[PDB]
Amino acid sequence: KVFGRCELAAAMKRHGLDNYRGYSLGNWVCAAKFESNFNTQATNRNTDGSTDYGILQINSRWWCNDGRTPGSRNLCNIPCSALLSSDITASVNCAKKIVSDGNGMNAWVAWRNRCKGTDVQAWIRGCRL
Ligand SMILES: [Cl-]
Ligand SMILES: [Co+2]
Repeated sequence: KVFGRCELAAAMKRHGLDNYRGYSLGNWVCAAKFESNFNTQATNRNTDGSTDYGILQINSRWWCNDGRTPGSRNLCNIPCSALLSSDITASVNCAKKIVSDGNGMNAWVAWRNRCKGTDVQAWIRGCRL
């Protein structure tokens, strides 16, 4: 599923991401935009052999099991394919573990490089939340 911006913002709010660990909703929408272009089916292979999955490009080295990443820790205890669902629940639940791990949203390189320090409120402007 390719979400609309406001549609995604609303789904994220319902799943409790607004101000989760102090990160306002716009941060999460901005991260999803640049990681996946709001497409739940996005996959991208990394240089280390791991793969990133779904709307928030969650990695198979640490977070989910794709059966082809040796030494994967699967800390979200899920198959990576679960993260490609039109239902974002699994992605959101795993993202909450990731942002809690100590580096906050810096765990998402796209967020650090393209969202951090910008007017992220723009990402939810106009939306009926
Ligand atoms: Cl933080
Ligand atoms: Co990535």
